[PDB]
Amino acid sequence: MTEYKLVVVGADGVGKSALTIQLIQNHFVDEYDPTIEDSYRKQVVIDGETCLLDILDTAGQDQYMRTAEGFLCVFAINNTKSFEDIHHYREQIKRVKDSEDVPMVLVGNKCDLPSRTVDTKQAQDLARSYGIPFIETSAKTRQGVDDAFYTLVREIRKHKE
Amino acid sequence: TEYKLVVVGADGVGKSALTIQLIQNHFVDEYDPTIEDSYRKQVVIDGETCLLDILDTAGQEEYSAMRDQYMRTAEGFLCVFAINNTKSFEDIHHYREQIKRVKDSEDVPMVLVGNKCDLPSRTVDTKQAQDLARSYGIPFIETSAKTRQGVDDAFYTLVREIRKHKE
Ligand SMILES: Nc1nc2c(ncn2[C@@H]2O[C@H](COP(=O)(O)OP(=O)(O)O)[C@@H](O)[C@H]2O)c(=O)[nH]1
Ligand SMILES: Nc1nc2c(ncn2[C@@H]2O[C@H](COP(=O)(O)OP(=O)(O)O)[C@@H](O)[C@H]2O)c(=O)[nH]1
Ligand SMILES: [Cl-]
Ligand SMILES: [Cl-]
Ligand SMILES: [Mg+2]
Ligand SMILES: [Mg+2]
Ligand code: NA
Repeated sequence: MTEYKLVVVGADGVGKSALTIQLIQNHFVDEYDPTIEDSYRKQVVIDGETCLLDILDTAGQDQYMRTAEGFLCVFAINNTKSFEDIHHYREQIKRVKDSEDVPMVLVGNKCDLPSRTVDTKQAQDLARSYGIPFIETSAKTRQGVDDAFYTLVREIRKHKE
Repeated sequence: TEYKLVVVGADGVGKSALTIQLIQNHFVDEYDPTIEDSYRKQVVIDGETCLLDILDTAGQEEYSAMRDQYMRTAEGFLCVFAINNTKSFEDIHHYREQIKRVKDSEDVPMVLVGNKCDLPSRTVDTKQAQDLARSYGIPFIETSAKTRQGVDDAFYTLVREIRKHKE
């Protein structure tokens, strides 16, 4: 069965662990140790194809990063600094993958929050700069959560051929 | 405000890991199964600074200067099973019944905890526990001592049940 190796990267506190646990256990985790980096597997159905998602939830202190096929690059919309940090993440990815075409999705998490400091336009301009999709999500409400992971899986499928 | 909390449950469910996690904010891999002790922590709950005193049970077959006077002063109980341990779950009724008797009451502030929710080998599903917890009319919270998931939720919910019971 087709196993996808997905990595979630981003500044700490943007919701990398909440996003993953949401997809895995379908619950919003209020508290999750920021230091715990781990892999989680889930069988999903994406476009009528069943597959196994292997997700590395990074805590950012390399079997996975060498075999990884797709990246979620996560900022929080209430956290300008995390957004500023995105370029750092993009650059590390292009290196660990020695390529300029790595399947990648820009994720703006915490979209249930009213205190936005990063607008959709800013992030679409970044995502267009990279030529990747932008998806707005909330780990707490499930907004765009499947869309983010499934859009990455769809990017991988294009890249495989 | 001091809250006197007791953690009860079968051997191996993570009573000591849960407590140490709340107290010292780290996951203890090994803790002597036989050590029953009280741990104090100043926390802020709902804007209220409060001293949480926690009696971590080990089913002491010896003397415990605390449980002797703890069970007489105790205000709130965590009833802990592990989700990968059907037997520990089956044991919950035993614990609930023993509590009502040591406290000679039908209204003891109490929370049902399903620990080691980080494990994929679950033998007790959310519904079974919510049905047990509803039978007792208490909250169910799923936790992992290892990831901190729901740990503050469990303890803070118990403190909130106590506050309701006090008035
Ligand atoms: N309101 C809200 N809080 C979120 C969201 N995602 C994560 N959080 C919270 O933000 C905090 C940090 O998230 P966490 O997943 O631990 O961050 P990480 O370092 O990227 O793994 C926690 O208190 C989460 O519950 C979200 O979409 N909405
Ligand atoms: N995976 C997992 N293991 C846990 C968790 N809590 C405790 N453990 C382990 O389970 C065992 C029993 O935990 P302990 O706190 O000593 O249990 P007690 O006998 O109820 O006091 C130890 O190996 C702990 O490391 C948890 O949340 N997740
Ligand atoms: Cl690097
Ligand atoms: Cl496209
Ligand atoms: Mg995390
Ligand atoms: Mg113990
Ligand atoms: Na077991």
